[PDB]
Amino acid sequence: GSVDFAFELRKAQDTGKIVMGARKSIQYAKMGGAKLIIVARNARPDIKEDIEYYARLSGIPVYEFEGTSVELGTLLGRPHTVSALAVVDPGESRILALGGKE
Repeated sequence: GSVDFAFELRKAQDTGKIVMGARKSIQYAKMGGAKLIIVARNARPDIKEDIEYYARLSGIPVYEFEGTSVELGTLLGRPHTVSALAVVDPGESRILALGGKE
């Protein structure tokens, strides 16, 4: 329902904690220390399938971002292309409403 997403990411990184990176998102999904993991649809197939498969069995919901790694990186505040990010603490932001189970 016209989910902004931008305000939720900046509020989650300022109040809570956000772990940006393709390889770091797999390590957090392996042990099970993340609330919500967001993956970019324009990222690599092996990166998206490894994070989704490892997050499914551990018990962490995944949200497919409606855009690209360039827009996700520019939106978070980093000049590099972000393929995947692991949200450990939501805090004040309503990031769990975008794809945190229904």
